[PDB]
Amino acid sequence: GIFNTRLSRTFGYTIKRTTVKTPSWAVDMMRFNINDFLPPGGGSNPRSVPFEYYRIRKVKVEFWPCSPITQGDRGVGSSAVILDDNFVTKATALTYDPYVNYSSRHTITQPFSYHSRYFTPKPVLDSTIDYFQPNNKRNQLWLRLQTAGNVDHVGLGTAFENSIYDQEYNIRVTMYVQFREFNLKDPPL
Amino acid sequence: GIFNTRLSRTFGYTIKRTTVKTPSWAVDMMRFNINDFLPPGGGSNPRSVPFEYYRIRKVKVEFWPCSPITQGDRGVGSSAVILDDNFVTKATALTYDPYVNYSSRHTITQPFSYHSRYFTPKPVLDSTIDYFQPNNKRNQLWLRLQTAGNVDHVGLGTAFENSIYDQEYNIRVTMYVQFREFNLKDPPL
Amino acid sequence: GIFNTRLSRTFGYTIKRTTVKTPSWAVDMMRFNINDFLPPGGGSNPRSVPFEYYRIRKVKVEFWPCSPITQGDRGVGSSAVILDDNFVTKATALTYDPYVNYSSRHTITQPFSYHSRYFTPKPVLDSTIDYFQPNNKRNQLWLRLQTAGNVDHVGLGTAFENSIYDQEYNIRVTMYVQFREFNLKDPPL
Amino acid sequence: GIFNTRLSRTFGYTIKRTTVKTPSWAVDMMRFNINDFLPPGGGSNPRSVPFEYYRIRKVKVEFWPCSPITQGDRGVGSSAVILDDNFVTKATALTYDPYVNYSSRHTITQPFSYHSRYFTPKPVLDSTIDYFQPNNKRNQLWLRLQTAGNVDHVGLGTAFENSIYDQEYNIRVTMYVQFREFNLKDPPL
Amino acid sequence: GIFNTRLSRTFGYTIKRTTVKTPSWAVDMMRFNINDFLPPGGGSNPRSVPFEYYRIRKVKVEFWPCSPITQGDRGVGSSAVILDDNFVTKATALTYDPYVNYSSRHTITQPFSYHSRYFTPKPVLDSTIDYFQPNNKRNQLWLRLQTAGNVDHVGLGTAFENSIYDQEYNIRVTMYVQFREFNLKDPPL
Amino acid sequence: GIFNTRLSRTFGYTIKRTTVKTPSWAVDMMRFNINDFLPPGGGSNPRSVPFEYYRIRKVKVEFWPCSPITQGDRGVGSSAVILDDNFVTKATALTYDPYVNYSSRHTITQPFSYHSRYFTPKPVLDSTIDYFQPNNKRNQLWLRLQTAGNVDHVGLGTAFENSIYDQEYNIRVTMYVQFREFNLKDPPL
Ligand SMILES: O=C(O)[C@@H]1O[C@@H](O[C@H]2[C@H](O)[C@@H](NS(=O)(=O)O)[C@@H](O)O[C@@H]2COS(=O)(=O)O)[C@H](OS(=O)(=O)O)[C@@H](O)[C@@H]1O[C@H]1O[C@H](COS(=O)(=O)O)[C@@H](O[C@@H]2O[C@@H](C(=O)O)[C@@H](O[C@H]3O[C@H](COS(=O)(=O)O)[C@@H](O)[C@H](O)[C@H]3NS(=O)(=O)O)[C@H](O)[C@H]2OS(=O)(=O)O)[C@H](O)[C@H]1NS(=O)(=O)O
Repeated sequence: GIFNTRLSRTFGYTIKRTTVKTPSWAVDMMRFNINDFLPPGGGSNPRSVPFEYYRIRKVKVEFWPCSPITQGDRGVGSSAVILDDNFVTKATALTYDPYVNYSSRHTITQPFSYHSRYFTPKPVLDSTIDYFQPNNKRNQLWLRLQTAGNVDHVGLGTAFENSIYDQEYNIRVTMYVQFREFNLKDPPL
Repeated sequence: GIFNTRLSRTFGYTIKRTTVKTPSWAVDMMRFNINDFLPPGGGSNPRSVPFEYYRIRKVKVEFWPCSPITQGDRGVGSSAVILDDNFVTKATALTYDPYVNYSSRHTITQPFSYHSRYFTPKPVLDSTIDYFQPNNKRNQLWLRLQTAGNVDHVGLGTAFENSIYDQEYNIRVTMYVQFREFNLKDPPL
Repeated sequence: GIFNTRLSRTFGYTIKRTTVKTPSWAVDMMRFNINDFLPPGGGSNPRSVPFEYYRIRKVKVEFWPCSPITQGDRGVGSSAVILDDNFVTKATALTYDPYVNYSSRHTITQPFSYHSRYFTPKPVLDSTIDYFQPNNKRNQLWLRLQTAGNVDHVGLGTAFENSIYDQEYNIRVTMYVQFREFNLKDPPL
Repeated sequence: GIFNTRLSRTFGYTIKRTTVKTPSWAVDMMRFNINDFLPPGGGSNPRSVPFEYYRIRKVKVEFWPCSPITQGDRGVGSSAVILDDNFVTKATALTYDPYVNYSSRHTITQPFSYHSRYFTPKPVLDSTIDYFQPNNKRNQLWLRLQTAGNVDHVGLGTAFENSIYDQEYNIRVTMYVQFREFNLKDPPL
Repeated sequence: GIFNTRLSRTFGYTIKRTTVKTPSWAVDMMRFNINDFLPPGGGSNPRSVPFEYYRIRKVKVEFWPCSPITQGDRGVGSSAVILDDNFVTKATALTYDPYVNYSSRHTITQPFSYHSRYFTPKPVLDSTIDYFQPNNKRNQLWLRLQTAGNVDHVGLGTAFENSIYDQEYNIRVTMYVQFREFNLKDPPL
Repeated sequence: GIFNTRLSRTFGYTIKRTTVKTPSWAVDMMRFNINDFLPPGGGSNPRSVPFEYYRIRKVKVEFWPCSPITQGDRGVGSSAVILDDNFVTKATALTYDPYVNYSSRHTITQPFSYHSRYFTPKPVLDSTIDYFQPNNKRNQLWLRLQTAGNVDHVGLGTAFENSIYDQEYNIRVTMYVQFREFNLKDPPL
């Protein structure tokens, strides 16, 4: 019983100002979990979408700027796809862009420019070995939609060039999911 | 955002015994409401299936017998489709089968025989005028999935021939519904 | 169990003379209810025609004159289709013809001439809102044949030029209906 | 104004037990009249189906058993079509099956088996001469739908083999009729 | 007598400022009535457009900004189509965008960006049941153009992200209507 | 914004009796103005049809008789088309029919006979020079729909033969007009 749908979530991210003169970059990570998109249900149905299995097909991360088009001290960054839960260490002012030479690098124009990334994440099945599957719609694993313990999906790391002014963003993540085995429970009343 | 699914519900019905010698029939009615198939949800989602609109496409009423194949004093009844909320009055021992000459009559062999009816019900929009639409999948009205006040659908009346022995049935109603406008709400936690 | 047929009825209508010199017109509406055409039945069958449902297809109004051809003080009037049960106000002698400019106007010669109209009426579901359907034979609704509470249909209003003489007509109505769901009941005797 | 419809009626028939050891048969007759299917009407319409003429096209006699499938002392009988109102004399325990060598004989398995007969009856126009028409849909006579004096149609005789146990049946006769000349009368009220 | 035309109306909407730091959204509703587009007439014609019936085909809601392109603290919202008169409750600072996961969601870039929505509304025939028709130009109901009591059409709800600065808009609603039955009345003078 | 419609108006005309023995004719004129067909509007809309420009395409003058078919002293007259506002002088009993030799003469049978004239009128732009355009639908001038000062259109003159009895007529003029530039004004309320 397949049901392809779309789930979204919005949150903020700010790159604080720095008095540093050099071009330094701010590094951070981004994971994706389905608990943040799918709330708990009620009653005999533990989740709000009554299905048993799921598998995330795609994610769309949108960096919607919060800064005016008149803001100066512009910069240039990079967003890369990291499917293994080993990101570059979080840094405030690093002397280089680590994600620049990555094959999945897209340039981030800053601060007042929109940046989208559309990709297929991978689940963290074993963080010790960090193995994942290649892209195959027919062979992608089905995970279970747990009650409160779903596994973290992974796949984006960023590097933003710091500035004299604060750079704020409203990040909207949209997960395109595919469920299976409609499992609604209908007790009496 | 269409989602065709199937919702079921099971309950009992008994035709008590009678010392009456004549062939008399027991008349009863059967309505269908979605509150009995779809429970209330939890939180910002008032229902367990997160959709706004619905329209019932078909219903399958199954009379599953509870009586052995050795039971005697067998009989013959009738099930008809009544799409207007004006049934023959409920009777214990009526001297005739009212639903026999109906164009939608199917014979009910009793007591140990299975009887199915598959039809398209109609909602009770105005019980004073009792108007309904003909069968058209493209023009069928969309109703709202209310929180605790959904409208009764209608469409089956029965007439069972009484017997010296009690005739029990387990009735399984299956509604084939079609929802629209996925409306999940995801507050923070 | 479809059954197309024809029903009719006859009654009188008169236009009393007026000493007024100006061209004045007399206004009156016309409703249509089935209880006037279909008497009650007898016994278990509340109506003489054993069906549950109906839906009117067409109506044919016939203004049969009662007057001679030699009558003078001839005039001219109009009739129009009105599907809301909010007609022009009834009037004796109005200084203009309200129904003249309506798109559904058919001229009326007076006093000794035949006049006919052939159209689709509509019912009165909600007199507050006064809504209905366009002409469609497939999507027309099915009403219930009540015992003593059928709904009034609508669809004609008139305007007759007054005169010095009394103008009397014999009005014949004819309905073309379509029943369904043969519902005869055969108790013993 | 033709209207083909279907009228039904249900009643009982029992073959009482006998201590006789031999194979004996119980003979009985079956006539069909429209008064038993069509009740009287009400008011100016003397009958409940407002038509003038009729002619019976077919009849379906169904012997629905009342006995369990575990009942022993089974037997074998015969049902024949007798279109002339001269049946074999009614007998309780006759030493042979009279209807066995009839060209219209169908075997009746007893007691827990269903038996149907579908045929075209004939009216009793003159019981002295006992003449009837062959089967012709285009040339079949139209009779009048009288008020309380309709003519008996004829066409089935049976022979049931007696048993130590009582053999009960619920007999459902269905007449497929064809009316003509819709004659509804609509007085005022 | 069909006449397709276009009626417009302009009004303001402001999202007041908030000292709240989090991303919160301001929720509001939008209904459409023809009294706000069609004024009352004069004399025997109760309305300024001399027709009897109407049905709204489409509506174009245009959010024309009032804010400069240099305004900061930008945001992202959502507009959805709600055809049933049960909107999300009006809120000043809600912790999430309720209309984000709706199938009819369009993103609203704020504050200095234009947003249009072009859709087919539905009338509020019964607010208790909240039923409406699917899109069909041939089967769309004709309503009556009342004098001062027309029914509210429905179909848009919004969610705007709050800001430190006031966000003003000039909203221009354009209804594309279709009238019927030209009913001009021409008394003497 | 073109809108072709039809506007009507009804009024009386009587040819009084004369004791004169000779055949004499009664001459009269007939002009057409849009103020007599289109009333004043209300509010910011000065007219009831909300358009700016107009041009009259055709006019249908219908002489509906008021006299019985038994009336004697019958006669013969003439109706001609006069597109220049210089009619034959109005006369009570003229010794000849002036409009008889006109190329646009149609015979008027009197008194109980219907007479129609269907033609294209012309406006009175300059009564001193009396110039008009030939018939061309594509090149016909657009006039302005003034508030209370529209220009008179012209085009019919008549000659009725007098009689011992009074000859009354109900004259129905129908103008087929074509408007342009829908100019509805919708202030607030
Ligand atoms: O059915 C009854 O409850 C009952 O009916 C009558 O008694 C007979 C039985 O019905 C009859 N059975 S059968 O079903 O016909 O087979 C039979 O057994 O004989 C009995 C006795 O008859 S006898 O006495 O004549 O011998 C009787 O009514 S009457 O015959 O009309 O007088 C009453 O006893 C009773 O009817 C009354 O109640 C119903 C149900 O409402 S409730 O009672 O409040 O629960 C009333 O229904 C009202 O109107 C409808 C409607 O017109 O659609 C609804 O109105 C809402 O929807 C419209 C829009 O409609 S639509 O266009 O979408 O289709 C809105 O525009 C309205 O604003 C809505 N109403 S509001 O917002 O609440 O105001 C709604 O169900 C209800 O609304 S309300 O009550 O008007 O508010 C019914 O009208 C009333 N009878 S009446 O006499 O007042 O007409």
